[PDB]
Amino acid sequence: DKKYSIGLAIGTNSVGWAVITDEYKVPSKKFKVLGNTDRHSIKKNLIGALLFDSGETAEATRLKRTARRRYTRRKNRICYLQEIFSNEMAKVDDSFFHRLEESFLVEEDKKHERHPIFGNIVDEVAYHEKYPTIYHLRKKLVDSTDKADLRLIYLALAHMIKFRGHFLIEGDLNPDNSVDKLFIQLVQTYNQLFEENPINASGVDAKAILSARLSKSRRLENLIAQLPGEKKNGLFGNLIALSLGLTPNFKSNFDLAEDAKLQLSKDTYDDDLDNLLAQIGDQYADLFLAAKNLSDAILLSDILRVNTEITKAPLSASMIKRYDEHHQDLTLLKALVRQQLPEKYKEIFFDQSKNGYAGYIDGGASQEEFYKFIKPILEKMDGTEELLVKLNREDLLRKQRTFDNGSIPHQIHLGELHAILRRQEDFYPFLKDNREKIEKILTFRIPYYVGPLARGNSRFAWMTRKSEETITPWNFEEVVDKGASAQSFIERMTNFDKNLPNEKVLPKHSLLYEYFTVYNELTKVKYVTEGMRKPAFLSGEQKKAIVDLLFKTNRKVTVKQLKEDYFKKIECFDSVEISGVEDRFNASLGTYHDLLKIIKDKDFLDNEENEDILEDIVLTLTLFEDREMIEERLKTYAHLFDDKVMKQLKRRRYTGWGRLSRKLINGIRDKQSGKTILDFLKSDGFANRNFMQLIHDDSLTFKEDIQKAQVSGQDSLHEHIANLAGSPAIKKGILQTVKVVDELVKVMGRHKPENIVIEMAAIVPQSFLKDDSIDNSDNVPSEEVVKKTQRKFDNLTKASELDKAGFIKRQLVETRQITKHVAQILDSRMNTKYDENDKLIREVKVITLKSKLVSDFRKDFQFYKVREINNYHHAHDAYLNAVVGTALIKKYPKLESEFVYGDYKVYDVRKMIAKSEQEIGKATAKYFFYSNIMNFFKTEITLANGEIRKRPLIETNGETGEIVWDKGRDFATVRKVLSMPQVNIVKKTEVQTGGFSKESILPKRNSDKLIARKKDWDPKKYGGFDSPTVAYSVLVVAKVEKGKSKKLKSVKELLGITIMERSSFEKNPIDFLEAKGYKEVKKDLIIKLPKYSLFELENGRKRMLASAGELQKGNELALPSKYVNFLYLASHYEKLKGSPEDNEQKQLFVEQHKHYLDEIIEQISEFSKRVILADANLDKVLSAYNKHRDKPIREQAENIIHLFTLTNLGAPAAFKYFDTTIDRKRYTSTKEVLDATLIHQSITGLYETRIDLSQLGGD
RNA sequence: AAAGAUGAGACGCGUUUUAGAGCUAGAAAUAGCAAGUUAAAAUAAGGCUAGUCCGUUAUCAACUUGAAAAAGUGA
DNA sequence: CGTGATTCCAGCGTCTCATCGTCTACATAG
DNA sequence: CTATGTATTATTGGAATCACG
Ligand SMILES: [K+]
Ligand SMILES: [K+]
Ligand SMILES: [K+]
Ligand SMILES: [K+]
Ligand SMILES: [K+]
Ligand SMILES: [K+]
Ligand SMILES: [K+]
Ligand SMILES: [K+]
Ligand SMILES: [K+]
Ligand SMILES: [K+]
Repeated sequence: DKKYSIGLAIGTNSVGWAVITDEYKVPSKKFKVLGNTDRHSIKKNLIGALLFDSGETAEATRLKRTARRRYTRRKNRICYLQEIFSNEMAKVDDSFFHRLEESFLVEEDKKHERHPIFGNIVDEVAYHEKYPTIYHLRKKLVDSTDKADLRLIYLALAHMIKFRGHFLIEGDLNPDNSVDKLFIQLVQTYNQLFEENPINASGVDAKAILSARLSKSRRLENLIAQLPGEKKNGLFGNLIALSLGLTPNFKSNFDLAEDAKLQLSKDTYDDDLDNLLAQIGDQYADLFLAAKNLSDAILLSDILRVNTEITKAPLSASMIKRYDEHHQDLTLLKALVRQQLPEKYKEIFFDQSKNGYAGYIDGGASQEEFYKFIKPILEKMDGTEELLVKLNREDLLRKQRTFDNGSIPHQIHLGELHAILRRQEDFYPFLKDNREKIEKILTFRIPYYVGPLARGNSRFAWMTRKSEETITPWNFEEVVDKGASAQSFIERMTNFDKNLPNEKVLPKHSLLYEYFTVYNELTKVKYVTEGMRKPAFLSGEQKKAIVDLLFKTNRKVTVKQLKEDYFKKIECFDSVEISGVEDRFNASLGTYHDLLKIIKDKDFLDNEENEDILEDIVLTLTLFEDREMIEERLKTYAHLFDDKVMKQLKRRRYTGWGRLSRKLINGIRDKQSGKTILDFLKSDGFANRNFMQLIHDDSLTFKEDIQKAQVSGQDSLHEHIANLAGSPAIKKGILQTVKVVDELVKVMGRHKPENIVIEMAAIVPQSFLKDDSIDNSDNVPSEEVVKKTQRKFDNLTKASELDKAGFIKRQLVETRQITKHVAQILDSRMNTKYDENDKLIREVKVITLKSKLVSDFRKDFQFYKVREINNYHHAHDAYLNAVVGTALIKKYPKLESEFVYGDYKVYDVRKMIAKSEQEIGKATAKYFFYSNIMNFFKTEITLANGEIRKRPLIETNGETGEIVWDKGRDFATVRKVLSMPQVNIVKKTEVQTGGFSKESILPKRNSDKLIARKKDWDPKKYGGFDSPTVAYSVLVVAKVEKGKSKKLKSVKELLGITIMERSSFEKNPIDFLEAKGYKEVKKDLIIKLPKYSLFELENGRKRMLASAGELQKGNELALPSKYVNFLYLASHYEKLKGSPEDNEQKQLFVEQHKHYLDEIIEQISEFSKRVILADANLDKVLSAYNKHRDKPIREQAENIIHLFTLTNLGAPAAFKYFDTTIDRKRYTSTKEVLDATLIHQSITGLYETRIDLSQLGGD
């Protein structure tokens, strides 16, 4: 337990781990076995792999949460409507709302009459005859002037309020702006603005061209083609694009330097148009407004298919048109089918199982499915021409409520609602008094920047209230503080400072932040003239003069300006040499110049007084995006500026946030000096310390205060991992990796390893770079051959040394940053002590390897992997990672800085790359000359052609002399390790969480498996759910009554506690089980069993718990290494990137060892007979193997790779041997595992607790 | 620039039970014909903290001391 | 009654907002 | 190493049914 290394392979569903020693060998130990078994210890190799289900994202959970909120709020608005109608409805029908609430119940459970609207059969039939759909009643109430029944009024208004349409269009809308007329007026406006360049709209059918249901760009192409001499990218073309909904840029048409993209749907369009008009002039506003009108026209013409002058209800009229055409076409279709195809009539109009009209109306068939089913039937008959035209138009036998009604904006429903209220407020005073209340109920939306209207019990809410009361759609503006809420909406998701976790970060365009950047860059600027002797820092006076004379007069400050406008003008230097800045100063004072342009008061900007004002203004311009809220917030400073300045300030807006808070820049001060960070940046004697120096100076209290303020935690590992940027699945993997490393360190007596290697899921000679991609005579094809992608062409025509070092690095370094974070976590956990110079003592080196390294190693030295055989390949990948990484760092220690985490010296490879010498390059201190850091592993290397260079058997480090790779002794070690059959494969047991059951609301069925959707909704009458998800099973040992005599009988069985049942069972298990039917339960014998709990039965047969009523295969099939390599080589039969002679040798090995095939089959059968127990499936598999014995070896090997599904760990799965389909043999009973041996495994599986369940019993 | 991650506000369907008096013929399970497009209510059971809030992400071998939280146990 | 074999099946589309980090290249520092 | 700046797709448990003992 002294000197060892750990190799790790982190994945989305698995973490492979391995422990290696000095000689790249995997140790083995005797681990104690706890429990009541006859085995008290077991032998374990220190190598394995942890398997686990994928980590899920929160997307589905959030979508269901928002759906819940939307259903709640829709119910609430309907309740508001009923509350408004309460008293007058009670005067009309005291039980109308009651019946509308008990509509779902059956008549047995109904407390009032079964007819909802009128409470008697005659009036109900009369209403359904007079108004066949709700839209007929909507149109009638819109158009008629007669007094109407208050109940029908409520029904129409409630249908509109319950389903109100989208809110994607801002402002009011009317069918007055419905395509030819608005196109004509747009053309008139364009020709008015552009007299000299008029456009001809004659013969250009705008309605048909712009309303053809096709893509937008295609409609634009069609319309532009109708205008000769005009282009899609022209001004009129851009207007047609803006009207169609595309995003055109008017930067080319009006000759601009900024890119002003305009889209009508975006919320910024109001401000975007004002921006463009500030660049082009207000005389074009009319034009863009006409364009918007045209867009409205297109949308409304696509939605409304009726004349908008005959009725004020165009949408209801279009729905009634749908209904009438449906009626007529169904009559015609029934007649035609009765006449021509009479045998299909029953199938079409009575078989809900078929996708005919019967399955289209009463079955689950969709409109698309019905069209696909009935198109050939229409084609076979006569008189179906118009029906087929309507079918190909997706307009045949349509329903009123369909998937595309998502186009309807809330303005249309609101117009119809307002029309009804206008018509009926003449007869009902309460309607006239509450008209705006009802319209507000329909229109009101909680702004996205407000969030949930909570009162201190929602972790999602940030809204703040002006008064603490109930919030209604009518008092929202008075109770909710929209300003503070939209401030929090942004500040919840803004980063805090890395040094101060309690202080919000500054805006990026903050004057304080820009001063910080400028001064931090300016302190480190040095200058030398011919007179002076040494580089000199800029004093505080010099920095102040440079800031006042250059940064406050220019937007960008160049080094030429620093030399001429200051060192020459002020210091009177004719020649100055400036370092610390190359061509120009990266930092600049942009917001300073912007505000100087806007307010035109330099003394206001330079007075360190108005700062807090200016800062706040910039904050207001960044924090908020709504113009009205920006105005409301800047109203406090209105008295400081002119109203013109106030408007120009409103129009200015910024985006972006910095990395440092206001406190660190200017808040905290050094104790003895009393100066902030910016004060030291303005003047720090002759040291001119910068941010990093200041916060990391032990002679200042900045460092100590930063360490104190780091009281956000004292922080949890789960929190550090959770806060990382990445997918939740890889984060689950990282947490499992850290826990595995902790357990492995504890296994070695808390001894820390030497290294930890982590890996996360020939034109140019292969001696230089093993690039086998699309992009890929000596180094390159010779010049004579050249005479006879861009990177590909450059490498081909390159006919190096620096590119060789670049290859060395590209073959080596891991650019992915999540791996850097994993390395930092492991390193900070391992290395915690500091030396005499207070620098970290890296006892453990954390190495990061690319998967390409171990992949190439496997392919070069024939340690092939076959992922379909078993799960060992993860552990093998971890072991190979350990081996390759440790050997690689021992061979070339100078490359530490490239792949080992930590601040180390970056001495590079240009020195290590030898000269053109090869024979002396291996003797000199230059590390090596050939450009593959993986060449020292081979005994011979081939720079293409036939010139084979040779390497020694033993490879060592040149300087230290430590042996790094004995080619005679280490490859055999790797082979023996990869051949070990005992590998610790542990499937992470997990309690099942999530949705209670299957979301499908099933019909009524006489089955106890049905789950009531409400307490009182007996599923035998109302249907319900089935298929619950078992959170975990429970081993119960108790007695149940039996027979009519209720005699107690001892039992031992598995009860599946569902996710819905979990909290009730955990609150009191005894009462839960007794309610389930068990009596006298041994509470101490209750065993909780999560999914994938492991049992061992007879002859080593293992099973994992899939649920309380199903099991999964629990054994691994350890196939010998020779069969694995044979399967790899035989299944490929493709060029293995190796020399054609090596390919021929591998093909000859494949053909010489064909008998292996049979042996593999045998190896499967012996396994299945022992463990799988799928007699019919195994017999079918054997017959299929004997059937295709004449097939080529490659295809037989591929289908054997397929065969391994029968023996894999986990859930059974169907597979195929050629064309033979083997269905899954499932273990539909968990009765056996009640008497087997339960195995509780630690995360590595090295620690076990075995419980003989046969001991448990009530006799 | 997009992806992804996270949060917020909305829209449209889907599904369930009920209401849409089916008629005629026979001793009759039933048969023939007619009809079908719409609505109401629910949309995780529910919780208390009673909000126009929350309820499907993350985390979880065994054992021991343990209000609980945390550690400790085994070549 | 039970066990094995064999089917069958599983809520999903659309839009509007916002923030974050990925990702290399220099330069200053720890 | 770190901090700051400029530059689109299957899977697998529940449920039922049917043969067969
Ligand atoms: K979520
Ligand atoms: K959804
Ligand atoms: K609810
Ligand atoms: K889980
Ligand atoms: K849990
Ligand atoms: K929509
Ligand atoms: K909805
Ligand atoms: K008859
Ligand atoms: K659901
Ligand atoms: K486990």
